[PDB]
Amino acid sequence: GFPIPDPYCWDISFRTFYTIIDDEHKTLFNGILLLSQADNADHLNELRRCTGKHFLNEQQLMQSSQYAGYAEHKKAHDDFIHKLDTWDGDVTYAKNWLVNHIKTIDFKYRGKI
Amino acid sequence: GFPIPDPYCWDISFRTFYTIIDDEHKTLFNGILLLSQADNADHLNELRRCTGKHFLNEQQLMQSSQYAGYAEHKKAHDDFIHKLDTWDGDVTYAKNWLVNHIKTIDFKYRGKI
Amino acid sequence: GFPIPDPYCWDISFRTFYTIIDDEHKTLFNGILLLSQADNADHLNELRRCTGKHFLNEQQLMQSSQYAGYAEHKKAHDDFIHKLDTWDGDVTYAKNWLVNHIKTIDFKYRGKI
Amino acid sequence: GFPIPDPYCWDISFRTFYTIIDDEHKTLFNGILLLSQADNADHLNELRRCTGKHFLNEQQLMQSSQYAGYAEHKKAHDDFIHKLDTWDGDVTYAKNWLVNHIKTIDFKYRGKI
Amino acid sequence: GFPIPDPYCWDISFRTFYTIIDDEHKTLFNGILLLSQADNADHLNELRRCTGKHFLNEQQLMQSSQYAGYAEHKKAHDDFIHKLDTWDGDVTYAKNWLVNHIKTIDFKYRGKI
Amino acid sequence: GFPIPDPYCWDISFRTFYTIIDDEHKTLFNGILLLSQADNADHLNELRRCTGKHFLNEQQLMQSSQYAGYAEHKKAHDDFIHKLDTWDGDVTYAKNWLVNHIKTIDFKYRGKI
Amino acid sequence: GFPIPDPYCWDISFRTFYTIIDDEHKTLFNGILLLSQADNADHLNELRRCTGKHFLNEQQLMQSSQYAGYAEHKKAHDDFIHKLDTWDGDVTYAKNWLVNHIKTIDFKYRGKI
Amino acid sequence: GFPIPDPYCWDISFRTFYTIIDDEHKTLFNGILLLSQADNADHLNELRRCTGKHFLNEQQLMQSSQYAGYAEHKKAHDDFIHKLDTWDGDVTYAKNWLVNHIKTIDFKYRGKI
Repeated sequence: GFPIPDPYCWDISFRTFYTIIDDEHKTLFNGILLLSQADNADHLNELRRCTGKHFLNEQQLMQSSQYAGYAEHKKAHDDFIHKLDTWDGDVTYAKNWLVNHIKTIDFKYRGKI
Repeated sequence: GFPIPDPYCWDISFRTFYTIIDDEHKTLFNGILLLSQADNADHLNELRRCTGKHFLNEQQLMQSSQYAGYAEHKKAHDDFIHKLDTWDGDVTYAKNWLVNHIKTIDFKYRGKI
Repeated sequence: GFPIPDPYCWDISFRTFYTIIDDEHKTLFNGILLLSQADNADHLNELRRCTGKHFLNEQQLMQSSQYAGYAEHKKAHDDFIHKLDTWDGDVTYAKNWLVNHIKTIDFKYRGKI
Repeated sequence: GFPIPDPYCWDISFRTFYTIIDDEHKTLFNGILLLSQADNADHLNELRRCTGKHFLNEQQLMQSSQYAGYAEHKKAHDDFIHKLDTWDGDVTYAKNWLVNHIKTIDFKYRGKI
Repeated sequence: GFPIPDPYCWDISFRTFYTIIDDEHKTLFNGILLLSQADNADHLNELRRCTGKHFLNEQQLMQSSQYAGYAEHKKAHDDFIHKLDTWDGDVTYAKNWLVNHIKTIDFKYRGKI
Repeated sequence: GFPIPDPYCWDISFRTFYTIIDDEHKTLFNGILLLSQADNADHLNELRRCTGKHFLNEQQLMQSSQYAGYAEHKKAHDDFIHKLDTWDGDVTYAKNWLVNHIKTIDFKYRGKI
Repeated sequence: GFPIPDPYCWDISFRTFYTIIDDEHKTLFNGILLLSQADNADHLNELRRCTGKHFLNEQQLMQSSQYAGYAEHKKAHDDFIHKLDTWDGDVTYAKNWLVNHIKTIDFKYRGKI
Repeated sequence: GFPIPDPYCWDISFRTFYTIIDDEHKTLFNGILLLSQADNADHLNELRRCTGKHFLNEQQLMQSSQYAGYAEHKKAHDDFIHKLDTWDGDVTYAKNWLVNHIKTIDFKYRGKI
């Protein structure tokens, strides 16, 4: 159970040490930040695009080293895409989801991929 | 229901703002233009090649961001390839199909991929 | 003196047999056609972007086989960019320039790159 | 004089329509925000890495179409690196620099690369 | 029914005008030539490697433009790999197979891929 | 039945003459060496990552030339990943497995891929 | 003095153990063989294209490991291009040049790149 | 003065957190170890190849973020190549050189590239 940064932006406590990964993460934080300012279609498209792109790249990176925790990781990802495809305006959920996902699921692959 | 450019060439009203996409689109317009001048095998091969190439690239681009409207988009594409594989000389259909596809189906992915 | 297509569009007489080159050429015909319809900034940008890109790609293809005619060919490309960058609205010049360039300068690399 | 976002995060007013460019820009906003929270070595490293990378990638994109404004644009980038490399802690300068750069220097390549 | 070159080497009558394709073809001719000089394991490995590599690349090239005659083309390829995997020393067959395959099946994709 | 190098490091008797392959092999030897010094999680992650990466690359290389002994080779690989995913501390097995795998299974693809 | 193959085709005595290099070499043997059958423009183009390409690729491979013999090796390649570019029809020279080059200059990079 | 591993193999104390860099480093330890077992041509070739390659790759990684320490770092690499190219058999020097280089010069780019 991790703190929710305020303002909702990436900080170095989220570093995975995979610079590509971290840079993509920065875009998810920003995506959620925009929704938190105006829940509209431009903002959701922006978050949705970045999310889909990051999840697939990250998935690719896991596959490249035949990561053993892939399947569970991909299912987490897919659930979240799914929430975005049926967006309900629950910004709070999203803020929480990302913090947790990174600090628990992503942090797990460090050193194995 | 959009106007059919005359001569049948790409114009900036078709811009998707994905330069690779737009450049490929220019080749589909030209492909249909040739058929409209001489319905022969050279012209149809030319259009067919460009169409198959563009549809797959565009499909790839959609997949890279796990675009939610992929499946419907790919089925549209496949139907059209199919018409080209059973070419009937209906140039009018083709002129119409492309204008519409771009301005309705392709324009839909803008900002999401 | 090669004939100037009317409408000013690519035809199979311009084929180089390098599909990537041919698809790019189609974009240069389109760029000149748009300027002939309306000599504005959007149209010139489009043509200028496609030209710079095509010239560099073709240059790279020449370099990959250490093509003996590279220097002279690069100089010809560069002279045309210069014309685009100091654009005077002479569409006639451009229409002629492109037809001639493909049919006499580009046609000379066929089989050598 | 463009408005300085507060919190200092990317918004869609900064859109260039080049998704890769936009995602990188988001990382530069984040880098400046972290320094505004704490002017330390980690934060500066992060910003410096993202900046060097973005500047080189954008430069490459400009080169790929032989963009006529390249030289002047590269010089502007280089002047900012210099500022990062001789960092004096002037966060205000940086916040202004980035907003201005995107909205007047980067916006000028749109449609040309 | 085409002539069998003697010596068994590639000639320009086999040009497909896809330089990558032609260069790979040259290696298949050489592969069969070696077997024709000494039917041993080194020579067959050499032909087998080149064959497998060429067939997959060529297949990839067909897929890139969603070539309509792919399936029939791939099945031809697979039959031949199969003969190589159960090599019987029938060099005559191999000499014949390749000449025919190129001049009938490969020549068919020209202009469509 | 091959000797187990002591110290457990790669030597030129293991050369496959595929430099990429050999360089990756060097990392598997090192991975097993670390486990042999301290059976901990850091060391096993390190070996596991390198193993998964090498097996997939090698598999890719085999596929590129449609290697006939792929299926048997991939099943060997997968069994070993499997032992790593259920690590028992049997370092002896691992030392043996690798020496053998390289000198018997990997040496088999030489000249065919 | 290495023996000149007759027919003038690549054999496994020319193996470098770099499959990409070996496949390219096969194209250079073929190019010289065609010229020995008919000293014309098509044949010379073919050889000249394959040579320029091979020389640049091999050069790149040398550079990737910072090969200490690069300069001298590049100079040898360049001298041969020069001969192709000022072609006098001396097929004998070419047959000798290539055999010697591979067996004494290329063989020296083996194990170093 | 960092401790010299014995046996002379990579350990996790050398981690840079760049997996590609770490895997390459492992090859440099191995190269020096082989020379300590037998100071011959094969061993030196191996080390020299791996070194040239690693130095260039790491250099490229530094350039991709316009790393401010590049020049000085390149000079250090080049001085070592020089030592390998004028090899005197001083294994002691090499063992020390590598440990020191990683732990003080490479460690300085962490977080910046």
